Amino acid sequence: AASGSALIFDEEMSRYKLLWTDPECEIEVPERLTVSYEALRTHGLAQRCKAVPVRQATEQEILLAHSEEYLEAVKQTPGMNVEELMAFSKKYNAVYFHQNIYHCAKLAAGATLQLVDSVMKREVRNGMALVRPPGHHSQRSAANGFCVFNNVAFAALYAKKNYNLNRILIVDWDVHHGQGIQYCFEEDPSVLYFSWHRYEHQSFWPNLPESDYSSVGKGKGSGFNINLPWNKVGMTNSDYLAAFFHVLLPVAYEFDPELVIVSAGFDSAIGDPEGEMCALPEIFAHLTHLLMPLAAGKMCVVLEGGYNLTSLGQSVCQTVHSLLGDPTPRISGLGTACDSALESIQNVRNVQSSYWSSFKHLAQSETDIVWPEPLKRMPASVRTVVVPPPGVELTLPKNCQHSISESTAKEVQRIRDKHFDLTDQNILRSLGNIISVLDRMMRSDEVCNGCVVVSDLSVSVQCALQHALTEPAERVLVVYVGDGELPVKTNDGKVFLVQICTKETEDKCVNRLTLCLREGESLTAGFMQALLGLILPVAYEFNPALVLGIVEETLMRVWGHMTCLIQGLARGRMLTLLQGYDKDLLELTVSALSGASISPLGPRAPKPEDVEMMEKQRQRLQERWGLLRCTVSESW
Ligand SMILES: CN(CCCCC(=O)NO)CC(=O)Nc1ccccc1
Ligand SMILES: [K+]
Ligand SMILES: [K+]
Ligand code: NA
Ligand SMILES: [Zn+2]
Repeated sequence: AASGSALIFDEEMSRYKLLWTDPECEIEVPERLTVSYEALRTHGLAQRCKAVPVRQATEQEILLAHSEEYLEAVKQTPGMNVEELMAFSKKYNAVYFHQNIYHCAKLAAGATLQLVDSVMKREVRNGMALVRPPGHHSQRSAANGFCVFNNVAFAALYAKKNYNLNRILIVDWDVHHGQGIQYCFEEDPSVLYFSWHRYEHQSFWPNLPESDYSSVGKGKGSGFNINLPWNKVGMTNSDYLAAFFHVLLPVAYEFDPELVIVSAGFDSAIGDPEGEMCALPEIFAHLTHLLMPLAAGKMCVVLEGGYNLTSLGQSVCQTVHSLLGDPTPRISGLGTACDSALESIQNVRNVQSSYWSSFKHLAQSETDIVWPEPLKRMPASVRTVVVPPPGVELTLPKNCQHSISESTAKEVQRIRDKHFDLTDQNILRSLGNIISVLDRMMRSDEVCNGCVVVSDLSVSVQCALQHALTEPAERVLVVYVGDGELPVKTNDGKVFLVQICTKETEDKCVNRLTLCLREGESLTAGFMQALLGLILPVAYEFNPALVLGIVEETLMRVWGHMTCLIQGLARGRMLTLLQGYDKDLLELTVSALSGASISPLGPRAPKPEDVEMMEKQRQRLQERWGLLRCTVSESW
């Protein structure tokens, strides 16, 4: 399977710039590229990427998305002097031309196609192209908003033609609406376009009625265009994550794309003079991470906008970190989206309810700026430690490793004499393994997570949790697949328990989420719905310092997706206890913990009984855990 991350960049794309006075355009500078690449080099990230050369897009490739008339007109601009270039730029809205911009536009487009080929040929797992000019505003026959050719539309049209793909997801998290992309795939159900964007009730550029939530696509493409307008500035991490948990991800995982292309504009980050949003650069680590389980990780990130040279460098690094599989930074202070965002979210969910399973239950009655600089992100020496039963020798990925010191063994004796009387010398071993793994996970950046196979749940769970709480881990999220009660107390604020069980048990307080899922062929859709719409919002707001997974011995081809997505919490520090040996479940768990590619789910819809149970959970929990909200609260 594929390894590595491509970084596609060329200094030539910084060799065009604005040549006359224009306050509309003067923010789009060559230094955006140089500052972004230099930030990647300073933090050692560029050196870990496969450098893939830029190339020119050919004429035939440009004609995939643009008209011969527009290409011919642009092809004349290298021969133009300044007067002529200004007169040519004035034919379009918010865009400037330069003797070298046609050359650079073919390089920006060619670089994107290079990234698509490297990913689709399995030469790398994923990658990023740092390109100028940006593309998502350009149209069949027009330059627009600093864009000459539509780099990302190219990429999806090219991937359709040369790899025969049927489903491509485009995620445009730039702060501006990519109307060029929307127009290009308006009638095409093979390409799902999602865009969030500053809108302010159509008063923000480009001021288009069709940038509103009601544009769902046309014809056979209805439902495959999703616009989420931001009608106030100052949107926060909570707003962005609410958008992902309650709009984008439910749709994306049901769509099941074969390739993901990101229109990655970082003018949606704090400090940007165009976006005026308040999301931290660290949010882009999670926006990347939450999409990586799609399409077996095949993700092409393509630079669009981003104008504060400082938030720009930091957000680029946070994205590349996540592409390389580095641990995600903890996001603190999360809660409800603001009222304006919740209104946008609820409106798009309602209009989209005719088209998407996750929303379908809504249709019927049944129903000078400063911020803290980001902390260093370090890949662990060994990422995953594994402790299979005694004498079970398995083949581990190159970043995994097998499992007891004198200190540790003394601790198990101390613990045994006080609380357990237990003498099963192999349980005593597993308790020594839990403590040894937890110590490596929490003490240093040497190990990031681990899996231990165990026999007795009660003593194992109690030692794992109680030893984590005194590391100290101020907060521990427990995720338990099985029935019965655990030795886990959620009375203080230090533990949240997610339990996936078979018998409907009354959940009584708000530090527990109990999911009784009706057994059947519907189970995979229901679990994914619960994961994106309930489990992830609560976990992210809780912000644990450790995740503890627990599976009792008494099917779940969802485990790999959960293990991957749940590593967005606690800097990826997850300990999984598997009760009993299962070769396949242990291989799957270790593979996902180690950062390997997740195999797609393919195909659908879940039981109304399960949707009703999940929404009852949301109603029961969203007053305490506001990130669960996907409607505006009713005021007294
Ligand atoms: C920035 N332009 C076009 C946006 C495309 C950039 C992007 O990132 N697209 O993805 C709008 C504008 O009119 N700005 C403006 C005008 C006068 C004084 C100050 C600012
Ligand atoms: K956008
Ligand atoms: K579409
Ligand atoms: Na103009
Ligand atoms: Zn933008």
